[PDB]
Amino acid sequence: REPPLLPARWSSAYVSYWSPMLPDDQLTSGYCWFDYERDICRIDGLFNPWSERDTGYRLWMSEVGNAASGRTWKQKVAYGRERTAEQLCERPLDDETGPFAELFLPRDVLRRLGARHIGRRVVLGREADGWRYQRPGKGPSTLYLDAASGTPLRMVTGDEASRASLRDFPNVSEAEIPDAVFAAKR
Amino acid sequence: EPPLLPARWSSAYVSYWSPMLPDDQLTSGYCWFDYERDICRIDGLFNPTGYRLWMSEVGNAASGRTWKQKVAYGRERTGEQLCERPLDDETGPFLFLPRDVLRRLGARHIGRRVVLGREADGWRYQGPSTLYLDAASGTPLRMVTGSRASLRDFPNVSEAEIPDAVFAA
Repeated sequence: REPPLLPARWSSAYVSYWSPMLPDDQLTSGYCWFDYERDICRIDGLFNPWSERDTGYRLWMSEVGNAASGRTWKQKVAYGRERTAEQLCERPLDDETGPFAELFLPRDVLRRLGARHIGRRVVLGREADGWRYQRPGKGPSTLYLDAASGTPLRMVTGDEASRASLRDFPNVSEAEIPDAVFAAKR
Repeated sequence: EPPLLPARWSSAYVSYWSPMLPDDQLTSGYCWFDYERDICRIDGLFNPTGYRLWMSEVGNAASGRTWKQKVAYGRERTGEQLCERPLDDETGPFLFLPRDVLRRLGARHIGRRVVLGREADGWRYQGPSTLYLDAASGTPLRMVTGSRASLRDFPNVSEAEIPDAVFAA
């Protein structure tokens, strides 16, 4: 009845997409690391969603967001289409730094946002508890955790019946994350 | 002689095609290579039926076997939705980049090309395939396999120790 905490540290491959899948929508993958003891996270992957229309390229990014220091660092690579007898050409962008307020998935998100248990469902071939909460003024979210281990399996941001982003975590590990993962330098 | 690859390295990767056809996918994931343990791992949407495949592969050259965890993402109509379905784990015969490729396959130093903002030594060797190494640190920057070719870029190689748990599968 009181939602659980997320694991103290976890990392996983992720798969990121949308419901419904609209023509422009992308299905992407990457890897992410969350260390709530250090209060730092890292996400590496093609950014989803990313407007190629507005920018002229598709972005690959590695972001290290340190909520303890309140700073983020982003390594960025642009992949643009070049008309040729068509090619993709990589173009590194400047690293970007700036402020960082909180981790993308806070360890206590279900407790602090008042999540309710919506039941159990099969997610990624596993028995999962579904925890539904409101992001105030923003919309609903549902986080699916493995029923036995309590590790994240699927984050749904929005409602699947109208428009939601989905992120799946197929191989969560609670192993120690070495300092170097969070070094925040290419 | 050509250089050896780093004893251990891991990196995000971005995979695509040259030329990029309209139905070609741009994908990303993460990979780890530890040649002392003779093992590698690669996690991402597979590049290149009714589904797109995410896979984590742990390829063990000390044993001669690869292990694959697989999740299928198929399209279903209702509009269109992805339907996630795990598949059986799979094993078979079996590194995608061995440590000694350049010196074992008599690679030829073509000039320095700038790859991912870095001066890169191009080493071409026997379709065919070609490996670009950072000319300073010796770390992989781009692998070109194959007039169609698969490209895989490595924007943030780290040479840090890789924990056992990474390869535990």
